[PDB]
Amino acid sequence: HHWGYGKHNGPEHWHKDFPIAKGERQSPVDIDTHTAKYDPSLKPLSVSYDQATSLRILNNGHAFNVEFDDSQDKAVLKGGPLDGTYRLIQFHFHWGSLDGQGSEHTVDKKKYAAELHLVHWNTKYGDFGKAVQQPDGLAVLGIFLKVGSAKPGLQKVVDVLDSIKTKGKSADFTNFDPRGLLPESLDYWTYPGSLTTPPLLECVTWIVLKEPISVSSEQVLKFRKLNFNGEGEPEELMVDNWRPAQPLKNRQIKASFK
Ligand SMILES: COc1ccc(CCNC(=O)c2ccc(S(N)(=O)=O)cc2)cc1OC
Ligand SMILES: [Zn+2]
Repeated sequence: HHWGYGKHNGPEHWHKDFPIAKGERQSPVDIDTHTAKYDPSLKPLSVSYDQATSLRILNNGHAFNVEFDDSQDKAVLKGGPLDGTYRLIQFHFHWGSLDGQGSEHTVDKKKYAAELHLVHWNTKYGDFGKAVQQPDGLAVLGIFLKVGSAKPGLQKVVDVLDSIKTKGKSADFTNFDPRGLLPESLDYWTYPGSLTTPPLLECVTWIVLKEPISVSSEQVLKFRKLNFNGEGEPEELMVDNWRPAQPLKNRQIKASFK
């Protein structure tokens, strides 16, 4: 009886094995754009992905991860709310069964079709495993997806998904450039939060871009053909792999833009 997104194992059940699910800085949250405040203390955000080295794509039974070589400083996030350097380790998405849902964060209660998470760890802690024992261990750059025009830079991901249909399947995935998944603007909201999947660890500085990227209907339809189950198990489409918004509690969401 593993955690998942179903009626008997989904987000309303996670707190039994992971009591931090009801903690003080859980993610995602609704971003009330009317209560978020511009923060002039925020430094310019620097997304430096030109030397990224992707390695592999993996269906882990809850999403698919594009993994990077993080053995050296190569693809890093710094600036904004962050102190020091955060190295990219993987990206993944959350998405819906229908175009009107799928994102984890919401913007004035609006759900997007999907949400991209670029996951980074603070190099002052040496390894990802040590980083997830720290309140400032991780930084996740979140990008909303809406359905409209295709995102050309996403197609190479779309086209490998047939090789990782089921849980535990991986494939080589070298030379993928995550710069092709960014929007034009780096305007963002930031707040302190958590992983949005078990173990729900409260280690994350969230940086959520305001401008969504557009993907085509056909691209997100291919996401929805993935499976949560393993090969030769009953087929459960990998859809609606999002956690709903959690209580903001004693947090303030800051805006990078006036
Ligand atoms: C060996 O030590 C660990 C290794 C990994 C983890 C956490 C695994 N989960 C994630 O890395 C992760 C989960 C959700 C996100 S999200 N959806 O918030 O971007 C990002 C990363 C926890 C660990 O320590 C228990
Ligand atoms: Zn995620």
